[PDB]
Amino acid sequence: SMFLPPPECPVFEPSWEEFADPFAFIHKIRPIAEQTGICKVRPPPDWQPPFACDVDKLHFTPRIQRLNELEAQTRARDYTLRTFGEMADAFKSDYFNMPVHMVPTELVEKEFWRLVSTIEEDVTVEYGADIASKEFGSGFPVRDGIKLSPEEEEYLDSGWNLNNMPVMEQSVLAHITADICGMKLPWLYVGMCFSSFCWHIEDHWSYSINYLHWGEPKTWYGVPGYAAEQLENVMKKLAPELFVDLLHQLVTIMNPNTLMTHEVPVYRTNQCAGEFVITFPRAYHSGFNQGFNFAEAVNFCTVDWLPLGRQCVEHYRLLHRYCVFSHDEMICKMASKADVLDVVVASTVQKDMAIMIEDEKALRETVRKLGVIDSERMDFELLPDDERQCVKCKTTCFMSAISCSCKPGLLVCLHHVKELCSCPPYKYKLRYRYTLDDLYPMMNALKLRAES
Ligand SMILES: [Mn+2]
Ligand SMILES: [Mn+2]
Ligand SMILES: [Zn+2]
Ligand SMILES: [Zn+2]
Repeated sequence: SMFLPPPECPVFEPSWEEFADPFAFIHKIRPIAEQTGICKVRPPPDWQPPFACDVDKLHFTPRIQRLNELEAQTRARDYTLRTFGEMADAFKSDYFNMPVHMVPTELVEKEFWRLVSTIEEDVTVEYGADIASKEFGSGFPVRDGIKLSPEEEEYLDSGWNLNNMPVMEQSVLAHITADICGMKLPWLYVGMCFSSFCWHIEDHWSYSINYLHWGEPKTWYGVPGYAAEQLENVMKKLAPELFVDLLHQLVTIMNPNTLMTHEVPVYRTNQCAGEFVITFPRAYHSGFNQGFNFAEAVNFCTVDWLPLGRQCVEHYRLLHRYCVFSHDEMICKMASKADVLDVVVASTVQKDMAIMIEDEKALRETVRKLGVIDSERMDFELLPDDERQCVKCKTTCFMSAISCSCKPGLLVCLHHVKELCSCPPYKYKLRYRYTLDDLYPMMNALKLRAES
């Protein structure tokens, strides 16, 4: 068996004027949508980006998936989009003994939840998942030195074209210098019946926007950001192995009815072709594909997200989880470009920078009281990430760190001064990006930009 479908998530149908700016629209819907974690966006009827691709020239190697509930999963032949589709269609039609399009969505959903819970069933599927590249590019029009049709030119500069969304001025991941390919570049998902995505949240508690270009629906389950710890507590009791590198993170499939039984609010939707799904910061989400389909997704960060981004990095520290990027480095990068930032962006960055400076000042005073006296300026941004992670908590260091000549190349963040080595702290060196005197003018530049 029995499945009680969770209540439906909000569906928005913006007008052209509302649709015109994705960021102003996401800000408008946020009070409603953040209460459900996920929402669906139906674009104006006439917004129809052209989808064109050669099914024989598009190649990928899919991931094999064993459909088992509470079974740990990490975050196989080569197929063309054509041969994958043939396999995907034969699979669904043989599973149900029905034409591929006559299978009710409610039936596929009930069946998915039955098959993941039954030990006797050994059903395996395949899923295509990867970043856009020369072998398999974006489903949206992109500028290329091929000639595009006026229908493609129309959607080239759209804020809803997922290639543009990250590099817009209302976004904050945009300004990031560091190569963070997994968080700025769109991901492409080629689905089949029952291929799925386990319960998870985005890196740095970012938003995600997901578009279904074509094919059969994608079924989603979402949990609001406020219920994140409640969901984790439920998952700790039932699947403890999941909790006990970044490319080694464990996720699992769990029936939304189990979460609902433990008072976790869960919402669902069937995302159809031509619709967007938006996930909000720290909103847990999972789902599965109803059949052969093609989706494109990207992470993004608004001004509203900046304080949550800081809370996230603090949470990663307590967990000893790796960061994708340094949040402080991003803030300081934007402060160094204050003259060209959007005024609302400059105002929000300035508020986060005031918190960063005050926390940094307290941390530096604390390490000085531990007897760390020597200091030297260090350009942290020049170091590869693997060269500037705290030995204890794995945080990406930017503002400051402690080193000892006895452990060359090793760093601790300022919370973990006692975790570096057994030398007395007078042997340590405080490595810092900026003095407090360099930071106050950077914050003033933001204030002047915001006050204009
Ligand atoms: Mn099973
Ligand atoms: Mn996701
Ligand atoms: Zn640390
Ligand atoms: Zn030492």
